[PDB]
Amino acid sequence: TLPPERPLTNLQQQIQQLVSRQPNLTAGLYFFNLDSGASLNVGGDQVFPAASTIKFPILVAFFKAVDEGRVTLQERLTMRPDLIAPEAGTLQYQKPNSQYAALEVAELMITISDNTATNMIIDRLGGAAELNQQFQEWGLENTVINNPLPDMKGTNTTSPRDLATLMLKIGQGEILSPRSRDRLLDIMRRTVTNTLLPAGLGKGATIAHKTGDIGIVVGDAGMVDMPNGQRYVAAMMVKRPYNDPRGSELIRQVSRMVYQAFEKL
Ligand SMILES: *C(=O)[C@@H](NC(=O)Cc1ccccc1)[C@@H]1N[C@@H](C(=O)O)C(C)(C)S1
Repeated sequence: TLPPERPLTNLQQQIQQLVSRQPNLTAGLYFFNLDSGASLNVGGDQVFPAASTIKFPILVAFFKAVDEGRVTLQERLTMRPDLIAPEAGTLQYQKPNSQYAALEVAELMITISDNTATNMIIDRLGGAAELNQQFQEWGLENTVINNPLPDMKGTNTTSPRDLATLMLKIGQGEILSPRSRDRLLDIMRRTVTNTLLPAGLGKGATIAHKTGDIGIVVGDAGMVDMPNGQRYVAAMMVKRPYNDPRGSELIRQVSRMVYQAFEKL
């Protein structure tokens, strides 16, 4: 049974003052404590370019198909010329029309944010329209795939609240089977990009999450277990001038602020 949302007004005001004083940054964030109900929403409902954070919803859709016998973990996926994308990933250096186990592809999509792997999954699951429908079914309202990855131009959309609320659902054991849930959380704890939200956590805390960076937007979303027994979900997105370190630093500062507040409470 999940407590009622209970906004920490004072922490929320502090965070609001911190984001608003940064010229040329536009930030949105949502945190929810599963034990206390403590919430923070500073622009958490606003729509952002998703960047790679969209790979987290695609992962859930993947495992949904597995659960429903529509995809198998071991079946061979083809890296067709038309699925090959630049930027992050290792699959792009392999021979065109070589093949990979579906689970290997799904893992690469998340752990190293492989854009080729991602377009292979989007294709395997029936395309952008099909996935968009699924996202709406889960209550994601502004989570929308418009173009293939890496989508440098920022056309694919989501919201901090969408990303956190899906993770809350998964955390509480909704949508996916037990086995698929536990696989997804394992995968999400082995990403190589841990410089945003995890950088604000204290010693011994763990986090399942997924980052995104297209230069003009940086973000991160997932779920934190604190050594005191507490759990919360977290999502933050920042619009910035191209590669501005201040955008990434802001995410660390807000992560730190929230983590420390929950230790006190
Ligand atoms: C998703 O946003 C992806 N971004 C890109 O491919 C563009 C890019 C930007 C900077 C360096 C390399 C590639 C992938 N996800 C982000 C992320 O998870 O933060 C990466 C930087 C890993 S690439």
